[PDB]
Amino acid sequence: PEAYWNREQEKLNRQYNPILSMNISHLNYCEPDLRVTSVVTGFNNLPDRFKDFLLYLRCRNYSLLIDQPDKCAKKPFLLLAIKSLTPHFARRQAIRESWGQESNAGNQTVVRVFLLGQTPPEDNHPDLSDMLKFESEKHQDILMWNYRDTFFNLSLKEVLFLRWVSTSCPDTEFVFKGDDDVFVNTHHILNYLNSLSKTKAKDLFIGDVIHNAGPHRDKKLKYYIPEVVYSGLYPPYAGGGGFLYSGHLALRLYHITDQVHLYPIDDVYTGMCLQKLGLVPEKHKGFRTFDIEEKNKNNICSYVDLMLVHSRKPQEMIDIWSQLQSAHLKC
Ligand SMILES: *[C@@H]1O[C@H](CO)[C@@H](O[C@@H]2O[C@H](CO)[C@@H](O[C@@H]3O[C@H](CO[C@H]4O[C@H](CO)[C@@H](O)[C@H](O)[C@@H]4O)[C@@H](O)[C@H](O[C@H]4O[C@H](CO)[C@@H](O)[C@H](O)[C@@H]4O)[C@@H]3O)[C@H](O)[C@H]2NC(C)=O)[C@H](O)[C@H]1NC(C)=O
Ligand SMILES: CC(=O)N[C@H]1[C@@H](OP(=O)(O)OP(=O)(O)OC[C@H]2O[C@@H](n3ccc(=O)[nH]c3=O)[C@H](O)[C@@H]2O)O[C@H](CO)[C@@H](O)[C@@H]1O
Ligand SMILES: *[C@@H]1O[C@H](CO)[C@@H](O)[C@H](O)[C@H]1NC(C)=O
Ligand SMILES: [Cl-]
Ligand SMILES: [Mg+2]
Ligand SMILES: [Mg+2]
Repeated sequence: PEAYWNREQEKLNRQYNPILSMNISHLNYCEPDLRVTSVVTGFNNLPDRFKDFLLYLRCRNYSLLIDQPDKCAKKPFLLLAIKSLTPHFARRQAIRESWGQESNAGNQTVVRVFLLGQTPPEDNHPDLSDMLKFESEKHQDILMWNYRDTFFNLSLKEVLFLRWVSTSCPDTEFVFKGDDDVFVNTHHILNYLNSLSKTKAKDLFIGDVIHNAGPHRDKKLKYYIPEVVYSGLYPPYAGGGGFLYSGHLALRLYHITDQVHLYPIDDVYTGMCLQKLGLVPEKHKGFRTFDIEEKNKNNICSYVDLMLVHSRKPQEMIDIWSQLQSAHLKC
């Protein structure tokens, strides 16, 4: 293949599969990979996010600057992992007070971590480090790694989080991973998990699954991908707004990430890893990555049988959660 990602991924396959038989690491090489500037046609005219992505593609051994090593001291039933950016204090606090509160009903432990990278001064971010330290010491739910938190590094956020699950939470029965702008019906998720056989729970992966998609080639769009970078269709994948999977599958996914090069779209990368495990993510009608109908937004009963809705402001999560607590008396 002439697209760079497909070509490098093909070399990874030959390295991990002897059946294809007939030098720098791809995991901890953290100097700029200068070979790309001549191998990728038109490299110097690509947007800077693609330049950074290609140059540092082969580095993924980043360290935890803020950890919660005992977050899973009690074996969790459901681990909530929410991707967030440093300045999103209102979003995280609204999630703590509403659908992301830690609980222990029925001795089914629900624990919560927020997943952050760094917002460094070199990239003109305001210094909010003291506020973040304050928030971490009070709420103890912040995991932070030492890489530039950007959209094109979100698949790195996924791999580093899966590494944390494998080292610090390998016994969690289920994992929900989602965004910090979605409302999640945590009560409905728990009822769904308790209705699953152990056979079905073992390789659980459900979400708003997209089939037969491909890279957008419109340079003006958010998910634009040049043809010199990737070619062909995307594997099936759940919309990143939120998906639900078992801890057992989380450990298998982490192991397989070594065999898949990082990709600028994080939920596509998780689909590539599922495909390499021989699994297909399962569409579930309760995942509304594109919101619900206008008139239904006002009726709390529209939320009783949903898993999540995208998107919702901090104030809206709290209002929906509060009304939802008495929805069994009204719907
Ligand atoms: C995902 O997250 C990772 C981890 O944070 C990011 O990786 C970092 O990327 C930055 C670039 O954004 C890297 O910083 C750059 O390093 C270049 C190479 O530095 C080496 O080589 C020079 C020259 O030999 C040495 O001087 C240097 O000490 C290193 O040995 C620098 O050349 C860059 O300089 C830039 O900034 C200066 C101003 O400070 C300008 O004047 C320059 O012209 C130039 O623009 C820059 O410092 C950094 O090394 C990466 N870190 C790691 C750990 O890999 C990814 O970028 C990020 N990916 C995405 C897509 O966001
Ligand atoms: C509903 C839905 O399908 N959302 C997906 C969409 O994001 P979307 O288009 O919804 O854009 P958002 O601003 O909501 O960001 C998505 C999520 O990633 C977090 N975030 C964003 C930027 C960043 O640098 N670091 C960070 O952690 C946000 O806090 C947020 O939780 O495309 C992203 C990939 O590009 C996916 O990861 C998102 O799951
Ligand atoms: C990753 O490991 C390599 C090899 O030991 C090392 O040179 C590099 O500095 C590491 N990267 C980070 C971000 O620690
Ligand atoms: Cl916010
Ligand atoms: Mg650059
Ligand atoms: Mg969003």
